[PDB]
Amino acid sequence: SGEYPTVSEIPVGEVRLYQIADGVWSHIATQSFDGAVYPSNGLIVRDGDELLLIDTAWGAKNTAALLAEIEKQIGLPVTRAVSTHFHDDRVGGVDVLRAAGVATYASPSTRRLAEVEGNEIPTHSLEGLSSSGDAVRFGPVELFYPGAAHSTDNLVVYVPSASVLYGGCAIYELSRTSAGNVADADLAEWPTSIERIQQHYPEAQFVIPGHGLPGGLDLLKHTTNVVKAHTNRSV
Ligand SMILES: O=C(CSc1nnc(-c2ccccc2C(=O)O)[nH]1)Nc1nc2ccccc2s1
Ligand SMILES: [Cl-]
Ligand SMILES: [Cl-]
Ligand SMILES: [Cl-]
Ligand SMILES: [Zn+2]
Ligand SMILES: [Zn+2]
Ligand SMILES: [Zn+2]
Repeated sequence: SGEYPTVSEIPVGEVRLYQIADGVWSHIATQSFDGAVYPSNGLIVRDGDELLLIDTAWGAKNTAALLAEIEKQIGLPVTRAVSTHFHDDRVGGVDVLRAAGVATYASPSTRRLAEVEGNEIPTHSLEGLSSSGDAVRFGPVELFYPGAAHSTDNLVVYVPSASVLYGGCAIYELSRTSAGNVADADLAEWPTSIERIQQHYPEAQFVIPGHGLPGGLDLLKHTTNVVKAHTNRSV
C-alpha cells in the first residue's frame, strides 16, 4: 500500500478513499486535537448496487465530506453503516448519516456506552455479538466480537471475498509504538482478544488498523507487543 494516504497529506476536513479490492475501500480522514493531527480509517464494502459503511470519519464535518467523496468516486448509495465502538472516532458522524437516510447500526453495548458518554447513538441494534468469540454475518461482511481491548465493545469486521480484516482501534499500525487512547481499554484482556482475532481470521491478507497504515497479520503481534509494554510501564 505504498500509495496509502498518510496523515501529513490530508488536510483536516478532507477525506480520501483507497481501493483495496474489487468492491472494498478504506476511507481516510484527519483531525486535529490535543495538539496533534491524527488519521483515522474506516471501511466501505459494496453489496450489489449499494454500499455498507464501517465507521464514520471523525465528526459531522468530516463525515459529510466522506459522503461527498463516496458519491464522487463510487457513486452508489450508502444504505447501512456499522460503528465498531462507542467513541466519537467511530460514531461522531452518525447523525449526518441518519439525516442522509443511512440505517445506522451498533451492538447494544456500543449504543449503551455511547448514550452514557454523550455520543451519537446508532439507531439499530446488532444482535448476537455480546460474548467474546461471537460472529455474525452482515451483508457482505462478517462482524466479530473478540472481547475487550481498546474498549469493552470493540468489534472487528472481515470481508471474506477480499481477505480484508478491519481491526478498528483494537489494532495499531506499525508506526505506533506507544499506547494511544486507553482510557476505556481493558489492558489485561487486550492480548487475549487479539489472540481470538488471529485464531478466527488466520487467512487475512490485508489488515486495517483504526488509525494509520495497513499491513498484514503482523499488526496483531505488533499491537500485543505495544499493549504488553504499556502494561509493564506502570510503576
Ligand atoms: O474519539 C475520541 C476519543 S476515544 C478514541 N478512540 N480512538 C482514539 C484515537 C485517536 C487518535 C489516535 C489514536 C486513537 C486510538 O484508537 O488509540 N481516540 N476523540 C475524538 N476527538 C475528535 C475531535 C474532532 C472530531 C472527532 C473526534 S473523536
Ligand atoms: Cl469518545
Ligand atoms: Cl433506519
Ligand atoms: Cl432500516
Ligand atoms: Zn476509541
Ligand atoms: Zn431502519
Ligand atoms: Zn481510535
